[PDB]
Amino acid sequence: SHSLREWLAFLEGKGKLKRVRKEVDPVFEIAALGKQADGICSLLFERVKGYAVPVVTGLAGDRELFAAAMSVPVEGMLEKLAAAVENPVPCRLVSPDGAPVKECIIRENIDLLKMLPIPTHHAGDAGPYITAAILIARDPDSGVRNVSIHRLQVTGPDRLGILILPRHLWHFFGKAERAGRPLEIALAIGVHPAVLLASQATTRLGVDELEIASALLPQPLELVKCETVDVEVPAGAEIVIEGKILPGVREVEGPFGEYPRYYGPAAPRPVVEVTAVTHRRQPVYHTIIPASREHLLLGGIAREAVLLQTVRQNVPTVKNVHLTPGGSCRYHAVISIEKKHEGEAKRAIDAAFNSSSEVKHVVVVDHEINIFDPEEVEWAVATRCQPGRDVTIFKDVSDKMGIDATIPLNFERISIPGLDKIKLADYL
Amino acid sequence: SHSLREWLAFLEGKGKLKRVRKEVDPVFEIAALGKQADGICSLLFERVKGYAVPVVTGLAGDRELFAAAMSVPVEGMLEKLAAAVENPVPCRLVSPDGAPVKECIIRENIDLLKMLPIPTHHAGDAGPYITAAILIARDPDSGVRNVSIHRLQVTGPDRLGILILPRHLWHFFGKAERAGRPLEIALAIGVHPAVLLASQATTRLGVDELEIASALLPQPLELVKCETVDVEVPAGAEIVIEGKILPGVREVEGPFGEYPRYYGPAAPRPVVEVTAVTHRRQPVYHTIIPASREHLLLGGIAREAVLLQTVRQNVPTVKNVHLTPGGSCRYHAVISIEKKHEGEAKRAIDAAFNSSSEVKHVVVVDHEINIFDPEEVEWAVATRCQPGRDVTIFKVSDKMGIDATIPLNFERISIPGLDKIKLADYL
Ligand SMILES: Cc1cc2c3c(c1C)C(C)(C)CC=[N+]3c1c([nH]c(=O)[nH]c1=O)N2C[C@H](O)[C@H](O)[C@H](O)COP(=O)(O)O
Ligand SMILES: Cc1cc2c3c(c1C)C(C)(C)CC=[N+]3c1c([nH]c(=O)[nH]c1=O)N2C[C@H](O)[C@H](O)[C@H](O)COP(=O)(O)O
Ligand SMILES: [Ca+2]
Ligand SMILES: [Ca+2]
Ligand SMILES: [K+]
Ligand SMILES: [K+]
Ligand SMILES: [Mn+2]
Ligand SMILES: [Mn+2]
Repeated sequence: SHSLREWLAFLEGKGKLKRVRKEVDPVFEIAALGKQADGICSLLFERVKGYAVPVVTGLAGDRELFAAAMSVPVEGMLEKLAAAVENPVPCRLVSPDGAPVKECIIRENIDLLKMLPIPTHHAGDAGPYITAAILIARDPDSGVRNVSIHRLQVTGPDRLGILILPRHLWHFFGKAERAGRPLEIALAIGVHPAVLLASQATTRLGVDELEIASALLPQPLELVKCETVDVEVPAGAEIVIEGKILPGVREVEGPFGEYPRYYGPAAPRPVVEVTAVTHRRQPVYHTIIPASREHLLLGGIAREAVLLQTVRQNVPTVKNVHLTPGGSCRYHAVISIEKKHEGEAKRAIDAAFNSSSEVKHVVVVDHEINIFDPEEVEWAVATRCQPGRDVTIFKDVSDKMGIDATIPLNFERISIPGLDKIKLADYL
Repeated sequence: SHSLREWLAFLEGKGKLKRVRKEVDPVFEIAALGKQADGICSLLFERVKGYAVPVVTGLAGDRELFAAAMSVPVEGMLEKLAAAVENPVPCRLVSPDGAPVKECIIRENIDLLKMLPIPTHHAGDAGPYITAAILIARDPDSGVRNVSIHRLQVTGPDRLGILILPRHLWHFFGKAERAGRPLEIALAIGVHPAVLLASQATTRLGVDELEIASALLPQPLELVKCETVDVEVPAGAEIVIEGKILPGVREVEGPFGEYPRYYGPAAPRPVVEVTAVTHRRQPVYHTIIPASREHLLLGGIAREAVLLQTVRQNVPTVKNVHLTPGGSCRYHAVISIEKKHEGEAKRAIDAAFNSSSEVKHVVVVDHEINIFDPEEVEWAVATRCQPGRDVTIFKVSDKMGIDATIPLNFERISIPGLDKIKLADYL
């Protein structure tokens, strides 16, 4: 119930899952074929050289599918996401007996690369990477639960290197290693997209992203206890890897192809020792190809929800916001307003820059411009921006720019009568 | 030989011409159906309500077809066009006997709307407009020949309103009206796309765009004398309308749906009296739908050729230029350079702004960015522009330059085998 498998069923019946029955190499070929499907359809690789386990990529690659994953029309997606962040819903603990992720359990002679078709994605990558695992951990002093997604380099049979940015997991790990103790974690792979989307919520220090996922789903998310660590994982996941981040240890992780289409450099980083693996009988392995639409939209939609709220606080006339793919759904923002007073553009711009330190470039347009169409936003810039009046620059870590491409308060688009009414097919 | 009719044959055998056998109204419906084919294929309307004459639109709607019209691959289009501008080739004057455009000649009781299926394109338009006529005229003092395309409002049986922007024809007409004389002109409709493309060259004051067209074609363009005016027109055109712009007369022309997807406002403007119409037996009438890909690329390609040359003068490391469709193939420029020294971005920007008054926004990127892909240019701006260092603003329109090149002293991620492996062969 609201598992990856049901999501794959939903995609199949919509003709947005295609299978690939011919054998593929997990080294580069999965990523290469996945890139050609980016944004059009999900691919299920039924034969991966060296493995009985299939690989799925591109579960959702456009805003219509993420809206479907949340049971909303596109129009309501951002508000539904912000409502889930504001009002989390408890998860239900469930028995391990009959939980699909407990069907097979491995505690000895663990070899991750032997069990799982973990791909190698881009040319410069140090080796195979796990890119779609939600990482569940608890604060070792306050006990609160956090979920985030981290790249994990497969460095041995039972060892992973992990990039941890200075956010919540880092805070937890900091506390474990001041006490000289490991931090217990669980990794879950093959979950519903709503759960992945929930793992990208940026919140204050103590809100459990699994509870956010619970609010987005039709029923509460069902959890089960791990075998070897005191952590909870989604009962319906495909695969769970249990382990611990080792105190003090630093090993070289990287380099790795990342979201902005550049390499993340190699450096000494924490290490996870894996103490168990559990999975469904005949699991599906999910990978996210870095810088794909799936990768960009996961974080993007979450950042857009926050951006809409921040901008709406200061500019109640805001109709919509979009973090463009060109900007890695992060650096570039387009904001539509139903403008009433001159001065609204500047306020929307100032608000976008407080949404996150990442936003670098902001364009503001009138409500009738479709901000999801780059050609129409460019047209609005071309015809409605006078740069001496309409451009502000922030100099001083990143420079930033704001562009007011709204019509001044005191421009009708040309059209052809009959164009909705008449179809070229009926005349040929 | 290198007529509109041969061009339509070339499009048919490439599956890029579709015929429309059902009757269509020239008022709005041609434009509406044409807009749905914009950029996919040319349409020949075989039955236009009220007329024996068919209408063709969208002769070329992409850079591949304009390259074919010039007998070049896309990669060489801009250089081939600039070479033709630099080295024009004389036209051949030819006898009126046997010239196809002389087959039928009308000198009396001329009613343009009765003879020709002249469309009404957009809702706000003042009436039917001729949008694909090349206008040939000579300087009444220096005698040099010019070609340009002007919208012509059909205002009576033998009368047209004309928008003339302050460029070469304006200069000529200025001189005719200080002498109190009309300016004799000819309008040709239904020509090969190379000729239309040549009419959009922006040159210094005395180079004959018909000679540019001659250089682009496989053999020199054949011209013939007009019946009632001292002007030359293409022998192979479908239709020629002869006449004169009247000295002093000003009548309201407009409004009209234009290139940037806004209405051009109504105002008092010059007027053409028509003194004759000649055509092929059973002519085809060509219309250009305003703001279509055909409209935008005709002007765009010509402005890109000139822009590449101007920028190359000061920045020999320039690889390519693109005027984006977002900017109406006019306002927004993307310039790729193989950068050697810091400072090349600023020089490319400063040169683009002197190329033409119209360019408003310039982005400079490294040679490996595909400048025809807006998402990849945006990505370059997102990752390689620091606006405190990389944005210059010039203060009629303000202008902005963006340097989105890598600073000199950033590898793009990639997947081995991606050219070699095809999704269709695996599913
Ligand atoms: C969706 C997604 C998010 C990644 C991510 C990727 C994906 C697909 C990759 C797997 C393909 C590779 C890089 N990732 C990392 C990352 N954060 C981090 O600290 N280390 C990472 O390696 N991020 C961002 C991180 O998951 C989010 O910013 C979290 O919301 C942080 O959560 P928190 O606020 O609870 O700490
Ligand atoms: C291709 C094209 C070019 C038009 C044009 C259109 C087309 C389809 C229209 C017909 C559909 C609507 C508006 N047009 C006009 C126009 N120039 C002008 O002075 N008045 C106009 O009405 N332009 C631009 C003009 O033809 C070019 O700038 C010439 O190169 C100017 O030539 P010149 O340098 O010899 O003066
Ligand atoms: Ca503005
Ligand atoms: Ca730069
Ligand atoms: K999170
Ligand atoms: K011209
Ligand atoms: Mn958190
Ligand atoms: Mn000229």
